[PDB]
Amino acid sequence: SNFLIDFLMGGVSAAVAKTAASPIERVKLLIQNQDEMLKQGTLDRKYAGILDCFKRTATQEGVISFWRGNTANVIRYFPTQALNFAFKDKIKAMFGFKKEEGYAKWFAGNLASGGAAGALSLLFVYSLDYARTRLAADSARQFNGLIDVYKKTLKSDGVAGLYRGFLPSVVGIVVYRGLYFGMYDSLKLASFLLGWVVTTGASTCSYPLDTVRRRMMMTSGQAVKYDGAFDCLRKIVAAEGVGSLFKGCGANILRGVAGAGVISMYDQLQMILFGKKFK
Ligand SMILES: C=C1[C@@H]2CC[C@H]3[C@]4(C)C[C@H](O[C@@H]5O[C@H](CO)[C@@H](OS(=O)(=O)O)[C@H](OS(=O)(=O)O)[C@H]5OC(=O)CC(C)C)CC(C(=O)O)(C(=O)O)[C@H]4CC[C@]3(C2)[C@H]1O
Ligand SMILES: OC[C@H]1O[C@H](O[C@H]2[C@H](O)[C@@H](O)[C@H](OCCCCCC3CCCCC3)O[C@@H]2CO)[C@H](O)[C@@H](O)[C@@H]1O
Repeated sequence: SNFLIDFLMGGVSAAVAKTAASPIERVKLLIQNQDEMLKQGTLDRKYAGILDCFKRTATQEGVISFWRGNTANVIRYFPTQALNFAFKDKIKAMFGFKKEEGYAKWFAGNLASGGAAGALSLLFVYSLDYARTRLAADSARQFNGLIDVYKKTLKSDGVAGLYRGFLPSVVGIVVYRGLYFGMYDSLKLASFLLGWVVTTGASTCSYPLDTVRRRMMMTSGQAVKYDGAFDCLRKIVAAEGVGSLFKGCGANILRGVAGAGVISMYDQLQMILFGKKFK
């Protein structure tokens, strides 16, 4: 039952990190998809910034509201790690490389590997991300829970509603991984600084894809939908300008530092309270 303990405790760790990150995560998602909310009459007025969003959301909805949708984040660990344990090792065997065999080969193989594993994961898991996203962007709240989101979205758009924005998310995974490993190699506390700068750059450069993905998610249950990722992109840029793609980026970076800090702290607390850390 050792594997069970490692599994569940790892899930507790991930749950801690995601729960801590949750409040600033929602602010990012609100600022990012506020035009969609305006379209769906879920928002009364465009936000002025991060502080505005925090203040308004708090005073109007409450404090607990900041952890809305986080349950999806918590229960996401188990199917992902089940898939992670099952196939990630075997997939790496198919595409992986030691740097000595070739840097180009290592890079490309790493891209293909991470992309394929990520896609395989999303094939089972993407719906949870959809639910999280739809629950984050609210306020009579449009949705009343995970199950409500699923049932209603299935009732309106069927299965495709749950998997909307899949391709820009995959492309996003590939791009993000490429930037991450590239920057990681280029420049290699010191560890905290490196991790923060790398993560920040990689996530920032790959952000518009994420925005497209999430706003495509938002169109589920609506009469008007984007005709693919490129169509979405084109319409967003035409209507609101290029900067609109980067809406909520800074809040996401704040989620970054927050998450890194919390996960390091909790790792320390794990070494204190338990013999070994479960990550
Ligand atoms: C278009 C985008 C933007 C760029 C790509 C992704 C991630 C950043 C992509 C990121 O993708 C992660 O990248 C990591 C660094 O390479 C990689 O770690 S590593 O392989 O050990 O090196 C993770 O692989 S895993 O096996 O450990 O789990 C991988 O997560 C996945 O592939 C699982 C999928 C279910 C996502 C995961 C994730 C994260 O913020 O971390 C997450 O799902 O939480 C995404 C957020 C959403 C976007 C943002 C997606 O909307
Ligand atoms: O806040 C007002 C508007 O913000 C966004 O529009 C941005 C666009 O997204 C954005 O692409 C556009 O850019 C124009 C400014 C160009 C910046 C020049 C850079 C030079 C280098 C240093 C940084 C700035 O500015 C618009 C504002 O006039 C939103 O997309 C709009 O919906 C919103 O009405």
